[PDB]
Amino acid sequence: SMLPRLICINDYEQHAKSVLPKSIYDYYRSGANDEETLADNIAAFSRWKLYPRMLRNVAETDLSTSVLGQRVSMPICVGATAMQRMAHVDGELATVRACQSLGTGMMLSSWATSSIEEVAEAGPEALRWLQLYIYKDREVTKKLVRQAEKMGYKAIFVTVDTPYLGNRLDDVRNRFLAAYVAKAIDPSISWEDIKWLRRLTSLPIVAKGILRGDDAREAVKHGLNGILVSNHGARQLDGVPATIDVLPEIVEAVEGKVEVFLDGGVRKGTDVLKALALGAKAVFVGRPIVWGLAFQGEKGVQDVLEILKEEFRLAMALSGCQNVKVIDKTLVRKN
Ligand SMILES: NS(=O)(=O)c1ccc(Cc2c(-c3ccc(F)c(-c4ccc(Oc5[nH]nnc5C(=O)O)cc4)c3)nn(-c3nc(C(=O)O)cs3)c2CC2CC2)cc1F
Ligand SMILES: Cc1cc2nc3c(=O)[nH]c(=O)nc-3n(C[C@H](O)[C@H](O)[C@H](O)COP(=O)(O)O)c2cc1C
Repeated sequence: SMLPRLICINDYEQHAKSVLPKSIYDYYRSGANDEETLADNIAAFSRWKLYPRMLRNVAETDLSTSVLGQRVSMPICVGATAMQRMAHVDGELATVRACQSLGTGMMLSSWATSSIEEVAEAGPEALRWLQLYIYKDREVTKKLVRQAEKMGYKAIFVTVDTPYLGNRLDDVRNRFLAAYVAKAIDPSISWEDIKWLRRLTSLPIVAKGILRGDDAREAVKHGLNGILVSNHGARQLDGVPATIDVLPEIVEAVEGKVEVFLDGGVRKGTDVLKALALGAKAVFVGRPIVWGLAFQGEKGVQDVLEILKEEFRLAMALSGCQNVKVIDKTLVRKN
């Protein structure tokens, strides 16, 4: 009952725009270039129509599932978002605490405003994963992985779509990064560097930012454990498809050999249901978490995750799904 009265994820965004400095809100909101993919990440979900089954018995809903062999309370997890401390003083420590309370997983940015150890201490019982860039400096890359293994993180999400930073026009206009990303991130990396990381760690490895069937198959062939279908929140290459539109081609391409996840434009419970109906194991949210932080730190993130949880529960119930095992491709049809 905290004010203003926010009852959906778009209310959290509207609140954030009213309290964040322009250049911070713009950094978090922006897509790349004309933001074609940004609009489509959202619009594409509306074109997938639901076909609810009546009279299935939805008295008891169970949202529980597993990610990479680890139980979660719901198929709705926190994605890596850099610079959470610009949204709230507690930053990633607030986030992990909310994930611990919800029983869901947090993917930590490889350049978070909090250390791998600090986040493990704030959230010792939270399911925690590390998002990894392969830096030009492979010694710091290796150290992050070792620190993740040591601090009880359960997987590496290696981001492969950012050899350079996307062109976000508001960040250029605000004089808000591309030059710094280009100093640290290695744009030379290939499947050879994936072989290296696959040998470096026995943690589960997900390739984050695949949009092609052939690349997904290359990821399976290299012993990777998951695909995160991502266009990096439409902040990298503008004019790529919406993740919900390429998800089915990627699911088909991997023939059940690895878990397939989605991010990009998840705002509502029906977005989660549509993604699972098309074969995603779970979805990740980026921006909604930041809007949560901007509203009220830990409680704001908990609020956003609880809103998505309960929207998802209702969408499951109204569609005749008592649990995620019964969510099938006949629930959806593109229009
Ligand atoms: N609390 S803490 O001590 O752990 C802490 C961690 C991180 C930072 C910030 C940081 C930046 C750093 C700077 C300035 C920045 F502006 C950024 C940055 C912020 C947001 C970005 O946004 C995105 N990344 N991926 N996608 C996006 C997007 O916006 O879509 C990118 C870069 C990073 N680099 N950097 C690197 N150093 C090396 C190297 O060779 O030694 C390799 S990485 C680090 C340390 C990190 C360990 C590696 C400070 C600490 F205090
Ligand atoms: C503000 C912000 C910071 C981000 N930082 C990172 C990052 O550090 N590492 C990474 O792999 N992806 C990063 N991403 C991409 C997200 O992990 C994720 O793909 C995206 O937010 C999903 O789309 P959504 O914002 O529509 O939920 C970032 C995205 C945003 C919006």
